[PDB]
Amino acid sequence: VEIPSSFDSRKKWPRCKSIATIRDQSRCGSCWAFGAVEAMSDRSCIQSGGKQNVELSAVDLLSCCESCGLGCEGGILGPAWDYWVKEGIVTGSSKENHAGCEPYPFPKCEHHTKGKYPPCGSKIYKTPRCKQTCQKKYKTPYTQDKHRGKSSYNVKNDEKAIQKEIMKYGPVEAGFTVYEDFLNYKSGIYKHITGETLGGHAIRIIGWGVENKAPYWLIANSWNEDWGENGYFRIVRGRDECSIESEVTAGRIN
Ligand SMILES: *C(=N)N(C)N(C)C(=O)[C@H](CC(C)C)NC(=O)NCc1ccccc1
Repeated sequence: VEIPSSFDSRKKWPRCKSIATIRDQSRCGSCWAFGAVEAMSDRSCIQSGGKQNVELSAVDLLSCCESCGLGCEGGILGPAWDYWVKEGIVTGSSKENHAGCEPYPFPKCEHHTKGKYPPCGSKIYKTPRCKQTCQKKYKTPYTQDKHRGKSSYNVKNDEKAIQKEIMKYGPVEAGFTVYEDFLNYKSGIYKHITGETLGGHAIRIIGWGVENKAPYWLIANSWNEDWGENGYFRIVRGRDECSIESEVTAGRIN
C-alpha cells in the first residue's frame, strides 16, 4: 500500500481514547512498561474496531512480569509484549484518576523540565509488589480483568516496514539511546548534538511527518504533558537516529 507523507494515529483512530493520552511514569524507571501498556491499549482498541476501549495498567505489568527485568530499575521490551500475550494485563489509570482495576501508585512529577508538577528529582521508588487485586470499588476480579494479545514481535530496522506496521496495526513501542541533550528538549525535531549517553529510553511511536524537508517520527513520551510538545516529541526519521529504528516491538490481538 502507499505510505503517506504524514500519519498520525490520533487522527486515524480517534475513537480510541488511549491514543492521545499522555501518561507519567513518575519517579520509577518503568518507561519500558509505559510504552508497552500505552501501545497495547491503543492496539486493543484499534484491532477490535473500538470494542475494547481501555487503559491498561502500567503497575500490573511493572510489578508482575518477572522476565521483564528490574522493575522501577529498568526493563526489557520483548518480554513485556510476551507477558501481554501469555498472562495479559488488567486495566488501570493514573494515580490522580484512580480508575480501573490497578491504577498507578505514583504521582506526576517533572522530568528535567519546568512546569506545574513537583520535580521528579533523583530518587527512585521501590518496585511495587505484584498484588493481583483490583481496587475496592472496581467490581471485576483481577484475573477476569485481563486483556491478552495473540502475538508479539520485533519490527525490522527498516523505515518503510515501521511505517507500514504503524499505519496498519497502530502505534508501536520503541527503544532509543538517550544522550544528555535529550533532557533539554523543549520542542522541534530532536537529534543528538551534545552530551554523553544516559543509557536508553522506551517510548511509543504514533506516526510521522515532515517539516521544512526534515522527516521525523512523532512520539509520545511518558513524562507528562508539560514535557516537550504537550508530552510528545519529534526525532529525525530515516537515519536510525539514536537507534530509533532498531528497537521497535509490537504485537496484535488477532
Ligand atoms: C525507563 N524508564 N528506563 C529506566 N529504561 C531506560 C529502561 O527500562 C530500559 C528500556 C530499554 C532502553 C528499552 N532498560 C533498562 O534500563 N534496563 C536496565 C539496565 C540496563 C543496562 C544497565 C543497567 C540497567
